[PDB]
Amino acid sequence: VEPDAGKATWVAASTYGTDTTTGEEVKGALKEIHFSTYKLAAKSFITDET
Amino acid sequence: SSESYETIFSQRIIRDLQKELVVGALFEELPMSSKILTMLVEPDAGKATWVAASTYGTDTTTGEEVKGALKEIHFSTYKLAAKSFITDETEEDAIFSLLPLLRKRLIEAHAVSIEEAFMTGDGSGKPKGLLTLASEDSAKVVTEAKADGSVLVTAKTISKLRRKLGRHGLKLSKLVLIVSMDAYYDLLEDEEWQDVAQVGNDSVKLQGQVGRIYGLPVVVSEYFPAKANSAEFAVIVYKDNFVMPRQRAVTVERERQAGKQRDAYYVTQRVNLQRYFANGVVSGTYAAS
Amino acid sequence: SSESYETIFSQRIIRDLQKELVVGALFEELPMSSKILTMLVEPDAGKATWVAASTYGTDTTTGEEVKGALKEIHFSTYKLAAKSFITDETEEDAIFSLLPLLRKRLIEAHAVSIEEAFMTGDGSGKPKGLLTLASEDSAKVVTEAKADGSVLVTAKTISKLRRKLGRHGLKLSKLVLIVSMDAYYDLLEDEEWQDVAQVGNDSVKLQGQVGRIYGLPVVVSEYFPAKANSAEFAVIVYKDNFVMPRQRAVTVERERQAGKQRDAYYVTQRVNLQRYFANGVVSGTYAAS
Amino acid sequence: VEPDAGKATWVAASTYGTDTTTGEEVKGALKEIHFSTYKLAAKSFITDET
Repeated sequence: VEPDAGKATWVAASTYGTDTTTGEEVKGALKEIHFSTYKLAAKSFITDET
Repeated sequence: SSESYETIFSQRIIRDLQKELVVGALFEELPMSSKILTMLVEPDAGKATWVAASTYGTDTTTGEEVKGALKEIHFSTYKLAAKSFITDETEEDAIFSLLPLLRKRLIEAHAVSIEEAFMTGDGSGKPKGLLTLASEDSAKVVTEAKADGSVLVTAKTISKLRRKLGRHGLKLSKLVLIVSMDAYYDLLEDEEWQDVAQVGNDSVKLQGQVGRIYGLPVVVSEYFPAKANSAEFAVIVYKDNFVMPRQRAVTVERERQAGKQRDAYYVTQRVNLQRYFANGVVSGTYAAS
Repeated sequence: SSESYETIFSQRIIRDLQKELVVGALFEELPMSSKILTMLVEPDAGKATWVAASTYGTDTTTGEEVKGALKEIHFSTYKLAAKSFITDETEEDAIFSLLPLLRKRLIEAHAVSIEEAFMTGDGSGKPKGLLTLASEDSAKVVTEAKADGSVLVTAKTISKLRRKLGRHGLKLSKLVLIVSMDAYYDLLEDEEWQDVAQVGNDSVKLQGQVGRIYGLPVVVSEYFPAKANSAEFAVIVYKDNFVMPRQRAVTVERERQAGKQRDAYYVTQRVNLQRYFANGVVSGTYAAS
Repeated sequence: VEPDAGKATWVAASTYGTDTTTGEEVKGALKEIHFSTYKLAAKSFITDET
């Protein structure tokens, strides 16, 4: 996606709704936005045969 | 393929289910269906409904008499779209449970943008906004609290403008009040503080909003610009003033292409929220001056 | 269609929820079957109705004794109606939701002016008006206040008048108070609290009204004409002094014309304000003279 | 509507996508057009049931 950065949302549609400034305008954007993990992890050393 | 028509009733229904910001995001809602709901009516302004009608009756001043009325009581709408796709192009190596992972955030962006357009706003494309309303209402007579620092965090402000709108409407149903966080701490957990906002439920009892100042629940919601000058109040009765001609049941416009490394799910909303009468809201005031 | 018996119901239930204006009237609303109701009894404005009837049967003073109270106990209510009319042309658009959201205001402003009449009205077209009936009992006896130049009476007058219908009003069950909002600002937010004014919530207990002296719930405003020469107080035992005969359960008729494409409804009401005996409210003055 | 002036009744549709001078056009005009009608009084009666 584009970030939640810079907007300012619509002119709600008619003639030339802020048609001189601006457009897009800053960032914005498209980061892009990739994620995964670290397979996070735990372990418990104790005495287990007894 | 998804993202065209498979989860929509989903989004409208959860948007019903968090249309839920107790600040303006519920009001006097008209689930509308006309484009412009227009009428030319003359409500509670002028009459003198019945009067004795038997002897003399309306013969000198003034005829109309004053307002009136007319507006006309048009009710258009405002187009509250969003427009955030993601690229479904190669982001598709079996995801699909991203459809139960992606969404949600987007109507959150909707409703926050919706409220901040709602309380301050111009009528151009939004409705005209409620904090800006009090500005064009000048409902905002200063001073009553001294401008960030040694602020007389009282309620005689409140009482004065309370009967002033009780000159307008009546008293204590609802009468409401939206505050700042500066007014949140400035009239929560000060001393007295005030009339009543200790406790801050304040019972809770009623249908629901935090605080109750003789019937005035306390809305922070944090859109007042601080800097000593704004209101830090919103003295209005809700149940007089302003309705919501709320228009459309939302369809997303999950449009496919939009190609070359992208897709297109524009989203939507259409409501309107409209002044019912004359001057029925006050605020602050408290300003820098 | 609409403008029909189908929509008087959401036009008549407004009476049920807003006969409930706690601003000027509370009585035993008599449910009326006939119309010109009347009893012929002489109420107990002299009785004394046994010594036992004993070895003596009260033969000397007096012979009736005094009045009486043969008025005789008449009743004759009053038609009360605004003319209602909607845009009886434009909507063939089946809005309907409309006339809900359009009015509930006609019963209301109807009731607003109705209570302007109730507090203040010379008896015809209206029934009884309070300050007009107060304008015969010398309720506005001279004087108590000092003509809008720092007026000083606390509940001092209230103690005096409290004695003055400490006469056959007992105290504080019911016996209530209306003041003015000018009186709400010259006395509420005084320091007094003279037994109470401030804060007068004072729990908030059962139904009650805004502010309180001595237990008495308190209304203000408007329909009290200010101008220093007034009752800026209104004290009475409601229970003894005055009652509501109310006859006409609500009819509005949604016959059509009324030409020029805007048709005719009428918010008909026959209720009545009536009492019994003699002087039952003393209140003001409080003069400008 | 896209207004009378401002149009640009022709755009080139073979050359550049409105850049230099300029493609908007100039001023004006503007009024939010809307068409709700009015009634006119003329309703009459004459020497009627004669």
